[PDB]
Amino acid sequence: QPVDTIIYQAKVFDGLGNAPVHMDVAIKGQQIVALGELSAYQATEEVNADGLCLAPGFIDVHTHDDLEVLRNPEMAAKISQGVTTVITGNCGISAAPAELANDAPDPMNLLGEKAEFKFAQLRDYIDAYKVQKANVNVAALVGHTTLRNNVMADLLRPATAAEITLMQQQLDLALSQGALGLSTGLAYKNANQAPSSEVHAFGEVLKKHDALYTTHLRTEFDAVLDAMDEAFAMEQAFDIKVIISHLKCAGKNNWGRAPELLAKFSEQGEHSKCSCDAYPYAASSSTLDLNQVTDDFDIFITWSDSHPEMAEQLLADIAKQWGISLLDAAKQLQPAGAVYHGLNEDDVKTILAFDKTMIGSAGLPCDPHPHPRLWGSFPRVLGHYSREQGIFSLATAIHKMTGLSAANYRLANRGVIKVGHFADLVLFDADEIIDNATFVESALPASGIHQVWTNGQTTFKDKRVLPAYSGQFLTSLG
Ligand SMILES: CC(=O)N[C@@H](C(=O)O)[C@@H](O)[C@H](O)[C@H](O)CO
Ligand SMILES: [Zn+2]
Repeated sequence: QPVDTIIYQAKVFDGLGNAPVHMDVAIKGQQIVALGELSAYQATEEVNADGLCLAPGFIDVHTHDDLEVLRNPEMAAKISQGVTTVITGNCGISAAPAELANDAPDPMNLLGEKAEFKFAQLRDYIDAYKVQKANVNVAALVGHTTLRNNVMADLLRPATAAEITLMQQQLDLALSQGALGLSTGLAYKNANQAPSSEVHAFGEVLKKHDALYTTHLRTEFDAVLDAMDEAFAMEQAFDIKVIISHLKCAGKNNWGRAPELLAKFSEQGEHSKCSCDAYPYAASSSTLDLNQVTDDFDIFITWSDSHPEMAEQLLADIAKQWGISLLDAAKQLQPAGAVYHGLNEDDVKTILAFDKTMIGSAGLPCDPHPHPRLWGSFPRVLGHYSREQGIFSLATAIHKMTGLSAANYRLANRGVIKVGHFADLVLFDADEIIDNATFVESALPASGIHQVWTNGQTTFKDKRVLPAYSGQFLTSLG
């Protein structure tokens, strides 16, 4: 009869894009137990949300937090943005199922150091998660590149049919053990020689488990539209849910092509369930890639193992100091991290406004000077693009990081403020919410978020990240 907590008089967004409704929200244990008029109800704790907004906890659909959640269960970078659930294992790289013969192949170093990959089966990863749990829920995809590395010593080639068969079985086992689906990162060196038929070889296993396919496209530059055909073909052949990761048209050649990306979804054929996600910035981030070096836009070096004295500098400035070309400078800087200001802001706005588009940070948790998307993505959508820019309403912005995302990833009883769903919740000031992380100060926490609950326990409150550790591993339904 009594409940743990009642949030009073918040402006409540249900997560479905519907208009907010002023009402009260009752939490008991892990669940939203009552909605609406709750002065009758008996609550241990009472939260005065007057002048504030309540929304479902934010679902970061594009993370590389596979190992971060284990090293850093508090997950301040995500929790301080209001993120209550992370989707791990993106762009073909995951922490499990993985056995490392030698070093971790590029770009698996984005996840952690070689010694951290102790999860040969997915269940070992889940068990590792369950030791402490974390402030966020975890739903895990399996990385295609990671699977290739399990069965290939030389990755600069297609897998053999027999290697494909091994990987199928590894994926199938991972899917049975809880994984949500498969991800690829076909633009990366160690996956790029994987033909489309190799990716196709996973479709029957995915369909069997009613699992997801997500893809960092084979290219995001001139031939991005050809690369999207590959993703759609997965959906056409197998009728599975497909999500194109951090949708963009990168490169000076391609600025203004966002309408073409949108119209490309008209070529899906029979089905039309393909989705996508983006981060709210006109700059990408990854390791320094010689193929992306250009003087067409700013490229900012975030770290260099060869030349750490040149970290946090523009490639053009490093090149000038060094008396050599940008490409030659980049070569001497490798291995290195970079922020590539390769995208056009109007393209970003259009891709963000696209109703298929979920918000994902693509935060890189191992970068010593991260792209600020690691710390600002979700409040930037809410404060910058919604409130300030007016690209979309607050209900729309919230929908694209809660209900749309729970639906597309089939996260049961999450992403929506509804009775009987889990109490992942964020309490924030619609007028104050904003990202503070800049390209210079990229770990500055966002403003305007007052309180976060993961599964009914408070993981953030009044600028403090709290180690409730109430997240769960969200195992796939099958
Ligand atoms: C880890 C990761 O996948 N990062 C991508 C991103 O930040 O969007 C990046 O690799 C981009 O694909 C390229 O820089 C071209 O834009
Ligand atoms: Zn990617």
